[PDB]
Amino acid sequence: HHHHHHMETVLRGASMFDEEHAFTKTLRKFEELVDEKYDGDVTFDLRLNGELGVESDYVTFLNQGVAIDYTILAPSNMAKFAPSIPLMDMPFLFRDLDHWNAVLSSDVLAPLEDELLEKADIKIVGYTGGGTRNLLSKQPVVTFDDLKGHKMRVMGAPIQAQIFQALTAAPSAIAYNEVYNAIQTGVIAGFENEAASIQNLKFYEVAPNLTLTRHSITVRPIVMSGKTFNSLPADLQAVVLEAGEEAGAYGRELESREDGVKLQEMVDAGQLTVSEFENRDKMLEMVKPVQDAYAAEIGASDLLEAVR
Ligand SMILES: O=C(O)[C@H]1O[C@H](O)[C@@H](O)[C@@H](O)[C@@H]1O
Repeated sequence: HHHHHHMETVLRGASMFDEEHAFTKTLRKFEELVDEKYDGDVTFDLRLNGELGVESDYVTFLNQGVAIDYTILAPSNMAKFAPSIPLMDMPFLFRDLDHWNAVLSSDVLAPLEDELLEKADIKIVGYTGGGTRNLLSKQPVVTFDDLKGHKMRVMGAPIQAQIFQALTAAPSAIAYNEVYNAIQTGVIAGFENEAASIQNLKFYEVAPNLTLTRHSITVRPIVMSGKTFNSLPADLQAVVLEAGEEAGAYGRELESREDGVKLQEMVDAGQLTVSEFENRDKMLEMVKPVQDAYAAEIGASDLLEAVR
């Protein structure tokens, strides 16, 4: 029971997935690298399989500085604590992987890291992600006629609902751990997610029809509570930032390389049917007003123009 005051220091992590998912692997890499790098003693306790809840729970735990010390979070699950951060990977922000990589290779997102630390007391220590989010539905959704009134779950950040509303869908901010039942029960017709998570949590079992809208390439900060990070000795702080940066690089190389491979695994196994969306690129014009308005409201117009 007896730990070092800021014998050993124990850092508690959370993941929604098992050991086979890129986020869990990224967190294990983080732990490995801190151990390699730190001339000192630290113990990591990673609680997997959503034992400690979902991201919407984790973010409040980190803001409070209790329960868990580190995890990975989607920007669009952080909006209640930092209204600007969902800009980081909002729908249709990135053109392709090359664009996404150019961003993560800079420090252009810095203003958003700063807001998260200031407003939410959550420290970004690296960036993983690299999955491509597509529509996943009970029945095929392949035209704008199909999309009109399409009931779908979105993450809670306002920008998510605003985007899909502009595409004429009917979004619903339903908890991630309630999606499978909500589809199975017909409350909604589908949701949207990347390959790795669809496969790992078996969402194809209730929603076997995937539409290649390719509307998000994920940016997934590796995060530590500000309360924990700021308490750590100065040398361990610096190690955590180095390990986080390297773990993020590892995780996003991993997920981005495996995304298409996993779509193919699910097709080959008869689990998914994959279809293109007719006139998909019309989507880009339709969502531009919503993107611009959001950026303007949070005073991030210049940040968005740079990214584009
Ligand atoms: O849609 C979601 O809530 C989740 O989807 C996927 O599991 C991941 O991108 C995760 O970071 C998100 O929180």
